[PDB]
Amino acid sequence: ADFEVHMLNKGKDGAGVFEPASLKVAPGDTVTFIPTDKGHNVETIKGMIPDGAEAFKSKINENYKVTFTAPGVYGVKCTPHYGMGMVGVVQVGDAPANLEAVKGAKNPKKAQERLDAALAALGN
Ligand SMILES: [Cu+2]
Repeated sequence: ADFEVHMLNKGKDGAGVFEPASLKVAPGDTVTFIPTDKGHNVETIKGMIPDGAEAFKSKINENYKVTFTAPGVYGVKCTPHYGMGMVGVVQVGDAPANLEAVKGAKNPKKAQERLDAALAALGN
């Protein structure tokens, strides 16, 4: 299955948001990160990627597809706007084994607040 995540800032919190900021997918599912507003990208949050998964980083304003295979929770950020809290979570599969590791990862305060909420919005 494919999903879409829009990268927005006009009329939105901070310097921008991912919408949805929390997604539950299956191995092999693809998420397209869409530059609906300009100025954004998507990148792996170091410390919030399962083993078995590669990191990624898109270009600013790139329409960017990521295929998620390894089970677990993935934290993602917008590179320039990470400090301002532009982050999201993608969960691959049920019962993510790396949940405790990712809950303990360090992030800027505004990012951490949104990640904590996003993890709880996946029913974790
Ligand atoms: Cu951004």
